[PDB]
Amino acid sequence: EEAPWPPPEGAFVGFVLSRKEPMWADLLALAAARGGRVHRAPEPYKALRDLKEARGLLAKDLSVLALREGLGLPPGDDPMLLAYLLDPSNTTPEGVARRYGGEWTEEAGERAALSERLFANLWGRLEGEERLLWLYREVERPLSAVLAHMEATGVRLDVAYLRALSLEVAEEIARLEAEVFRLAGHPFNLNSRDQLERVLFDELGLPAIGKTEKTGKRSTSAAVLEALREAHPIVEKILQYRELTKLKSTYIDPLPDLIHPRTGRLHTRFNQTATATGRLSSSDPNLQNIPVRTPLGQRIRRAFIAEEGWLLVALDYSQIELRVLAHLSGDENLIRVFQEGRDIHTETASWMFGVPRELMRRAAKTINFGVLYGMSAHRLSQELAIPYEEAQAFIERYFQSFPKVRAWIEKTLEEGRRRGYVETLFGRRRYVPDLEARVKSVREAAERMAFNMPVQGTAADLMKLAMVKLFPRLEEMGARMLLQVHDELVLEAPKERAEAVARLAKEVMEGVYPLAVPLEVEVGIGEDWLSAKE
DNA sequence: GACCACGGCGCA
DNA sequence: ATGCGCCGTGGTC
Ligand SMILES: Nc1ncnc2c1ncn2[C@H]1CC[C@@H](COP(=O)(O)OP(=O)(O)OP(=O)(O)O)O1
Ligand SMILES: [Mg+2]
Ligand code: NA
Ligand code: NA
Ligand code: NA
Ligand code: NA
Repeated sequence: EEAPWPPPEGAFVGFVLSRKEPMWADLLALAAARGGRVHRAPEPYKALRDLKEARGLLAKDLSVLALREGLGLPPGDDPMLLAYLLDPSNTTPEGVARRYGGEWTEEAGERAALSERLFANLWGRLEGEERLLWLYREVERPLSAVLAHMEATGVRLDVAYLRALSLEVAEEIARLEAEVFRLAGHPFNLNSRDQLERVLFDELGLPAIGKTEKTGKRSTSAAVLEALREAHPIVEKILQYRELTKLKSTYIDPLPDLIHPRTGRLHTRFNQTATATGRLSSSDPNLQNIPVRTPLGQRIRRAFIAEEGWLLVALDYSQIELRVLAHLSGDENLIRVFQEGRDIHTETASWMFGVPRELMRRAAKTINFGVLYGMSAHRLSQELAIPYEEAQAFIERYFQSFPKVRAWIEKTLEEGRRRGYVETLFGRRRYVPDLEARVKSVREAAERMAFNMPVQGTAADLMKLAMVKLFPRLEEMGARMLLQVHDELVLEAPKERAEAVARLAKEVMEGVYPLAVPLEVEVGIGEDWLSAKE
């Protein structure tokens, strides 16, 4: 079925890259398949100009590359998106191909023919599934195009700043290390958890708290060291060393080396079919886990800056998962809190009775989260420095204040056992087979994954939809969408329009989809990521 | 050179 | 006793 290039319109494209990252890859081959007929392009780059849309497996990748080359080529249909909506465990072409009667190879033609077959088989599986079809048409397909532009745009990084920070951090690392060696009486590789384990529990007299999952080594995790804070002066220094070496090795050092030559900016990949809940993920580099919670983290956030003459706009959905929970469960007390414009964490702790709003909120905050994950009392203790007794109680009072949440959890599990899957507000599905496992530990783990999904997944849907609606508006205002961090959006705007952009973006996000409770958005504007988050 | 399992930890 | 992706160590091929 070999015909000369070019191919008819609407043909499924197949491409081969020298590496997985579209912004860094050489385009090795380009082929298209239509009516079982395969066309292979003599010169991939030149041939790119003939396409008016990228339709096929991993379409966003080819689109990102086209944008890199100055071509306005939009991603279209992608069988990966259909498969992922059918079952979120469909995360790769290799896995998908197998499951649905194909073979993911390394040739552009075969890949183009794989795309065709796969789209047929998957689309047919989606007839009658009108809610998934809605997700595909109204969210995932348009979203892929938005993500393609975010990836091609990238974000500006202050390299000189990071270079200087690295040298300072290094100095502090050496001092902590030297001190650790002093307390240990001898040098050793502090980055080796095995060597550290012997030092702490064999050479020093320190008690071993917990063991590691796979190999049963005496754990040296932060949880363990924290609980060992005042059993010996050395552990305190090890925690500081760990924080500093984590951020230096993971962010401070690698990021400056990843700046693209043409753009002078940092380009991440927004993976659209990689999670079980419907969230995006970010990789190569991951810009969804840039530090922020510690002073040194905040200093790292400062490295992310606006282009000169522009500003960063950062928008954050307040407590979106709790709000989704209020809607899903219908809990009146919970809904009331939000509709009255109250702050749940300050309200939730108010039910340490006798205080409308005086007491630490980070406890009520720790609790609310613990509810989302199925956290047990024993965990609240370590995560609150509170005796096991006062933890188990804190949890019971919660389900008294918010009864319908428990009812919703129970109902979600029961339905999940029935149908074999649970679903988001919009109908996104996750299959959770182990709900009927006969080992309690396995069964209950499955239950936590099961009831968390509708909460995490609805919040993901709301944000995705918000991005879809917001993107066209930004273009008209001459603004850029840069990053998404699950419940946050980071935009780039010309200094003069930043304020106007902030108003608009905020409103679009808050109105994305009216629920039983309002969606509130914190918005900030600044020269860098740190100052943009108020 | 590439890849692996593990423990560990950054963010939502 | 939620969801990700990346790091160094210790290791194979
Ligand atoms: N330590 C932690 N453990 C688990 N999940 C966490 C977490 N920190 C954040 N998350 C996830 C779970 C939900 C989300 C919470 O985001 P915020 O941290 O900003 O807390 P918010 O609800 O906004 O309270 P406010 O900011 O008003 O004090 O991030
Ligand atoms: Mg917040
Ligand atoms: Na499955
Ligand atoms: Na990509
Ligand atoms: Na997955
Ligand atoms: Na990688």
